Amino acid sequence: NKSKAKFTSLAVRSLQDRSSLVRRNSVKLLSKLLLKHPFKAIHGSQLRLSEWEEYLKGSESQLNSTSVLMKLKLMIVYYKDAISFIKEIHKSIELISNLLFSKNRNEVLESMDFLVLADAFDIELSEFGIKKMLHLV
DNA sequence: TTTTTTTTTTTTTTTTTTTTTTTTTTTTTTTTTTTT
Repeated sequence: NKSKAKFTSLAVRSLQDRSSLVRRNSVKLLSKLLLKHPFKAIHGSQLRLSEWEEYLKGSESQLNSTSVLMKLKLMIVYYKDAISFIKEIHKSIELISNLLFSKNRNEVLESMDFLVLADAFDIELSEFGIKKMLHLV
């Protein structure tokens, strides 16, 4: 699970690569990572930045107010990892939305598939991606 | 249904044809000169 964040960061960085095939494969990797993630034990299949931030704030308040110490520590580090992953996915979504207008059709199709998958899970910036996709006519 | 083969397309890299400017040789007509 730890290497998942590294793979996501490398894929987001490679999204800006000059080669088109590399970009399509990075989009595929991000789609595969978003389709199944370890972040499903609690409130699975729902990636909302506001809700996760509120949950993290609640956990921080609970810790501020024997097993309790490290249990809250693990919960907080898990929530921080979730927030970082959500931010990375949001940045990747923005990059792919900017990347929608490409000469190669396979890249466009994979970008549309990734945006649809990201829209399937409730995402605040998914509507922007759908709006950008609407101009593909 | 699953796997293999074909063929088709997508690049990057190299190769091929086209041609725009860069110089040259020969002839022509006019003007001036010399000679009956």
